[PDB]
Amino acid sequence: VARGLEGVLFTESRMCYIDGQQGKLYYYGIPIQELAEKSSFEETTFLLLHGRLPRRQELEEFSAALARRRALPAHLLESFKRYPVSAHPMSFLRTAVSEFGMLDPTEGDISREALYEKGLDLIAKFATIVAANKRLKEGKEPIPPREDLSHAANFLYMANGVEPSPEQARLMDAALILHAEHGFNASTFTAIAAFSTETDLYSAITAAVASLKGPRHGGANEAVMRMIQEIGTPERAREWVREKLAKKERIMGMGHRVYKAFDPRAGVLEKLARLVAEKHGHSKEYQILKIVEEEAGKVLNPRGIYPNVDFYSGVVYSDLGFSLEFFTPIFAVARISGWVGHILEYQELDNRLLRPGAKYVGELDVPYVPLEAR
Amino acid sequence: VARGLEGVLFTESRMCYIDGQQGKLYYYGIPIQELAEKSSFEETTFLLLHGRLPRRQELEEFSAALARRRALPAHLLESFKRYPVSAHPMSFLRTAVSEFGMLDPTEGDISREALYEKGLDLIAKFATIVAANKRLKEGKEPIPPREDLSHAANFLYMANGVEPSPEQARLMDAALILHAEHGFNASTFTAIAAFSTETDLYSAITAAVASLKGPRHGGANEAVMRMIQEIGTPERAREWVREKLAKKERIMGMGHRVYKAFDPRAGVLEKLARLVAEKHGHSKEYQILKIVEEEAGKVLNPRGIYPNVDFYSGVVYSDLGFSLEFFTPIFAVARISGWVGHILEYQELDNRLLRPGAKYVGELDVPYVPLEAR
Repeated sequence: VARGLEGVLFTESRMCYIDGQQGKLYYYGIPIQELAEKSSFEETTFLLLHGRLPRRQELEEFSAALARRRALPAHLLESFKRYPVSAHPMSFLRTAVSEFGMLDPTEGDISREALYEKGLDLIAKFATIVAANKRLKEGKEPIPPREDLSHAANFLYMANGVEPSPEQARLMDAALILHAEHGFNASTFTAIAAFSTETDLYSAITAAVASLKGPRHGGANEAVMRMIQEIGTPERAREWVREKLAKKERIMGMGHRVYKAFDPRAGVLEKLARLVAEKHGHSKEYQILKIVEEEAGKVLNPRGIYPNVDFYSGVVYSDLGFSLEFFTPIFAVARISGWVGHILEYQELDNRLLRPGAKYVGELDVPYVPLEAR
Repeated sequence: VARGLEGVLFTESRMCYIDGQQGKLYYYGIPIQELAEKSSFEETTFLLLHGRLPRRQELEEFSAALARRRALPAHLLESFKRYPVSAHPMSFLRTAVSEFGMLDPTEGDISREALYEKGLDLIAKFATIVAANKRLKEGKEPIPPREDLSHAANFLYMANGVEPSPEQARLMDAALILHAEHGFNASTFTAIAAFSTETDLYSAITAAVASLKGPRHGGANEAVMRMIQEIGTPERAREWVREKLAKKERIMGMGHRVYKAFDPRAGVLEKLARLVAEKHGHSKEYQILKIVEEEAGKVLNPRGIYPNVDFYSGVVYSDLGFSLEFFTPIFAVARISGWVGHILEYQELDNRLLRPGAKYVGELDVPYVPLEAR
């Protein structure tokens, strides 16, 4: 019995190479650090769906294609008015994707080309859905997308009601690129497991959202923000760290389960976060984070325990206007590209129905006892 | 690489024993034939959730508990008014479960007891959701549940607007018992894969519905009904069969991928279907089916190729008032009990995050080529 399917390889892939021991992460062979620094969510999405970087003309048309698809149908925006505002944002997203599928006249078409086109629609619309949820949570109206803005800049615009600075847009753009893909994690696997019966794309993506909503996957930066809230103020941060280390207690965001050395995604984000802080000001959360980074680093750096991407992303989203409950939704806004890419790849290279089993340890030949005899 | 996870055992279970070669199917050790003939959907559901048959008092209270939970909240019934009536019934169900979760004040509670209680709520409500969809497809209003009727009888009542005869109720009751559980098939596995991140029950069940919607799982009787429609009339059935056999072409519903001999679920259903036909009349579909059964049987029976449960269930549902597009939804109305039982069991016996992987066959050290150089 292969508990948790640990060590089990069930298919082949060309999408994501992960070497946790050496700190390497590639998207179709290209290092994530290069993409986060030089690419855009649109270009990286093209890479994840096509397997190669786009030529200039291809990128322009691709970005425009996504931009035109950002707006949600009026039918869905109307439904959002009654979606419980008190509900978990991931449940809002889960329902939105499912209901949206009902509006597709050819919802069940799963030809490669149909999956690709419906996929572009979902990639463009995810940011709009999440931003709408945020606006409604604030008692405000969702904001129509601005096609002149990039996917990342428009996401911030629709979420906050104001166009972000170039620095803020670049920070969010990098964050999305950094979380767009990560191999066969739980949500990507669930998407494939669902798609293996040849169900429609909305069904597979709804299953992915359902998986991602779980605390065991896609919620790492929540623990870091909870730590920051526990610290409360910058003035107590340094002392808090000392006490934690003295008690041999773990510091959230330090070290990683997969990346034994450096998390290849952390560096670019830390730098861009600094640039935003220097232009827009250092938030209370940012100040606390930097003190923890420095004080904890004095002891952890020599031990090879470095801050990972989750150590920075939560503060980044907070600084960009988002609350903790929207962290996983933002993760989904990025990961939808990886999910679509994985569905296209699985269909192309494997496409088999998944048929795992379980070792039977139950009983046999148990009698159907008459009701009165029990 | 274990393609399709074929032959891979990832956990242990006591719920369902399947011996396809010998035609055996047990629910917690009890033969399915016994349950289909002597049990009720309520009692079999108790068995699937508790691991044992209920005592008289337990069964009475359990059945009453489910009955009280059949009614859907007004908020959801209101939302149903705008759900696209043209949409796939499984997409309607997928969305209903997801939206319903948003109404649960403690949606994310996954303690064993919470999963059980929320599970009872979904088991009771699934029939109501599907019946509502059917009514709306007919331009009619959903019908409030009648707590005095059994789960199966009430399902027919809410779907057709009239209380079924004892024969019809017993037929549907048996059909539900027969499809309530079947080990680690695709939808049950997807439910577990999603739940492995400790996401909420609605998320896991929505993922299960997404999986079940696919044509590769839970749609076997559709092919049989399509065959019947192709035949058109009873007068052409016998000749149609001869031509098919002469061309060495397969007869839908004959033989089974798993059950090499008898499908242990077929016998009880065939008998109850006959009793309904004898009291309410033989439909065109039933007449065609019986002619196919007899004519094809002359050649297939000696070869050990017998009609399976899917050969009868489609006609059964049609005779009970349902269209082909509602066959899988009915399957879900029954399977929800197995899904909930599986989530409870997985949590109790394993509860591990699933972490399968893929063999990397992609490229490494691919350069991030400047835009103009592509």
